[PDB]
Amino acid sequence: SMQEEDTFRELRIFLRNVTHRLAIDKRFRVFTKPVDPDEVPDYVTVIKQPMDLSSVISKIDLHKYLTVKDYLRDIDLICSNALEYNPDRDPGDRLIRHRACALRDTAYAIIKEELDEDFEQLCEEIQESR
Ligand SMILES: CC(=O)c1csc(NC(=O)[C@H]2CNCCN2CCC2CCC(F)(F)CC2)n1
Repeated sequence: SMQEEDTFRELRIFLRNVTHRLAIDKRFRVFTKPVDPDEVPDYVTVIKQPMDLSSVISKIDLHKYLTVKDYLRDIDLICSNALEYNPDRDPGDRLIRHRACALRDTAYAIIKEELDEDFEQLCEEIQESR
């Protein structure tokens, strides 16, 4: 309905705002764009399902997220991909893992602080009725 398309538009506006706040944070620059095979050859062969914040923004604009949980699944994938690709004790690996955990925790804390829980439930219920 018109009331339902209004709800999904508000969700997209909200998810764009959260994603932008993540993307301008200097800690998360490694997560803002896809990994260049020129510069990281092993990546596209260790990580079967790439994800980054530019790809999240494109999915929002393609109406691919109908619930906050669907969005957080791709945030969780950015983080779990980073932990999986950087398992070593090397300080470079520990640094990326630290930032990956901070990206995940920051997204969750923004949602917990600023999203109404009745709003997420409305999104769920509209979606389960389709
Ligand atoms: C998207 C993703 O998960 C990803 C992309 S490259 C990668 N990690 C690396 O290539 C690790 C591998 N082991 C050796 C050290 N490397 C670089 C660490 C160094 C940390 C600071 C920095 F600013 F990030 C530059 C990179 N991970």
